[PDB]
Amino acid sequence: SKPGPVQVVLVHSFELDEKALASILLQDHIRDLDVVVVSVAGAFRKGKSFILDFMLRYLYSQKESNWLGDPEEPLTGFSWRDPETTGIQIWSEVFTVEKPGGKKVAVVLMDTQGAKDCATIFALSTMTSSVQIYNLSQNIQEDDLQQLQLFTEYGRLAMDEIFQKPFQTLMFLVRDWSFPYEYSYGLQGGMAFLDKRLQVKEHQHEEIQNVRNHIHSCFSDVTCFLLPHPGLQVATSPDFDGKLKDIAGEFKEQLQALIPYVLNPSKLMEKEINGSKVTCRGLLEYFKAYIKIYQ
Amino acid sequence: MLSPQRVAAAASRGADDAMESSKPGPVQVVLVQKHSFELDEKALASILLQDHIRDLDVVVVSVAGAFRKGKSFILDFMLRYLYSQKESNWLGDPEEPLTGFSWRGGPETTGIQIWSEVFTVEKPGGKKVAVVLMDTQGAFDSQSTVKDCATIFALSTMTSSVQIYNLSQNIQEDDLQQLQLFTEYGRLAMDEIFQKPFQTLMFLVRDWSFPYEYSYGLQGGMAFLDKRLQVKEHQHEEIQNVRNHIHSCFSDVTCFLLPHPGLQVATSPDFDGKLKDIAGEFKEQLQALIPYVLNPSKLMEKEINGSKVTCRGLLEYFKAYIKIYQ
Ligand SMILES: Nc1nc2c(ncn2[C@@H]2O[C@H](COP(=O)(O)OP(=O)(O)O)[C@@H](O)[C@H]2O)c(=O)[nH]1
Ligand SMILES: Nc1nc2c(ncn2[C@@H]2O[C@H](COP(=O)(O)OP(=O)(O)O)[C@@H](O)[C@H]2O)c(=O)[nH]1
Ligand SMILES: [Mg+2]
Ligand SMILES: [Mg+2]
Repeated sequence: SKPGPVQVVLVHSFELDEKALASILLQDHIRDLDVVVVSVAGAFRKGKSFILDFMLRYLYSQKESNWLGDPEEPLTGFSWRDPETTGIQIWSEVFTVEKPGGKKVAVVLMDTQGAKDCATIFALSTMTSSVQIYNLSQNIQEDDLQQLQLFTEYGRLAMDEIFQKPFQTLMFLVRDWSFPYEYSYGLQGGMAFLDKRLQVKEHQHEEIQNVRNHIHSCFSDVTCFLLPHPGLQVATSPDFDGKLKDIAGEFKEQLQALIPYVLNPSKLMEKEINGSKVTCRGLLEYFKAYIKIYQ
Repeated sequence: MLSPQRVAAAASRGADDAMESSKPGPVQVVLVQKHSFELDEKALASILLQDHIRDLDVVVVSVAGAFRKGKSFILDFMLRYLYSQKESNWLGDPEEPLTGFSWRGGPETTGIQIWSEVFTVEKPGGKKVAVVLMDTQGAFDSQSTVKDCATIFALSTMTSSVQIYNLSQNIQEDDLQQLQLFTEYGRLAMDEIFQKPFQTLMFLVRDWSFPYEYSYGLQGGMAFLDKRLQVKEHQHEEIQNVRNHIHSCFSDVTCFLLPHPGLQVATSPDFDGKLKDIAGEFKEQLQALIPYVLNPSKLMEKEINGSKVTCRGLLEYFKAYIKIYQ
């Protein structure tokens, strides 16, 4: 029937729903296209599906030729959201997007959720993503970094040899950033904040004293975006169904920076593994091969 | 020789700057830096030994927690209530800036601050007591800056009628582990013969975002507290017995779930917008919270070793307790 999220890895053990994954990734019109994988990952109830909903609105507006909407319009769209399932979900619709110059690529949206058996699934989405958007609340804590270090090392260990770096882009997405008078919302404030915050954390906690070097050894690019609070109506509703105008002004403004920064055709980076670009079919094969290693 | 009238005038401007420079504000009474703990006895005695309050039994309301969690904001509303009670809607009028004596106007300092003005309130039945407001602040982020935050947190717990443990959004394992530590460090100095070491503990949870799970306020906080504790015990063995530990140190444990105050408060370093610019539900819940702590029938005299303590006795405990941690 309608598009929606598909449970592809489910969590004490884990399983790949290969038939569910393959029915998405093996469709005739995207099967041999190079795939761009955008992955949002983090703990339960941190607003991952809300941000994925705006990614979809951008993708569907681009597909159907202001993507955010009129203020008076309810958010009225296919939405990503017990939701307390540990595992990986992928959007059932793969988007075909033409890059400048004419190359058409497939765009997959991925959601990784968990609270450690979750090391496997965070590793898997890291290994299979063009951009891993690590979704944190308010600040970057020692435990956020300890976990990040663990699942990136765990993913790197399932990849036998690495002539380059194992992963591509890491983005720290900091939600409900409350100190724009110290670091401005968005990318440049986020960059200045990340490096200072990592330096402070490394010096406070010997368990992550090399996390900066480790992260940089793992990822070819590391960025950070400071996102404003979305307003009390979004924050206190189990399932926000209000209108665009009921979302805080600055959140919407920063959405207009963040979302195209990730999804504009000229920002889409094809997934690479072993120094070669990966098709949708190849993605399916890698999910199968990695799942086998972790089992 | 200056004129008589000019002499009294110059003395008059002298007493004008005297009152202005000593206007009611926060007083740093216990300070840390570098480690080691210093107690400004002269400053503390000037507060607690004022003639009219020296021998009254004392009610000590303490707000405690990590930096930048809105402790001084909540203290400012407590002051508004107490100044209202003193000589007279205590919250203010909607179109007016939040005005009054403020706390953050008078800091990354680790230690304890006490409001310089002691309030005398008449309880139901006519007993007048002294009310002291205390602000306790420090980081427990790292391995360093954790021994010293335990000490000052123990100190304000030992000396308070109610310890308002001010936490953001939820009760986390690290909040419970530090609580366990500083109530342990404070327990030792108590003799524990006639009474539990401490009186009331209140988990004040700020920016509660789940009223459809547990309602804002006291009844929601109590339904939330016990079930939250059982979870954290099961997950981190270091606090596996924290609920029994809490109930052995305190004679009362409560929890209050407080709304978010609005984006204007949240993103301004020192909010000076209008009362109307504070979230409506926040103000509603404040009208429950602040009287629940400060209404005359709720003021609990400080008790140590089975006996009610006076302001002057409170000074002597601070001087004695501080030497123990040395
Ligand atoms: N404070 C805050 N709440 C949000 C944000 N985004 C979504 N929410 C709310 O937080 C709750 C959890 O959101 P959800 O998207 O389901 O989180 P997920 O479990 O990570 O997918 C819902 O009530 C959302 O309305 C945000 O940026 N900040
Ligand atoms: N999100 C949120 N912010 C608050 C709250 N109360 C105060 N603030 C803001 O948080 C920041 C720190 O508040 P402050 O009272 O100085 O924190 P303190 O260091 O614990 O005294 C200020 O910008 C306040 O305006 C609250 O309940 N929730
Ligand atoms: Mg989700
Ligand atoms: Mg303070």
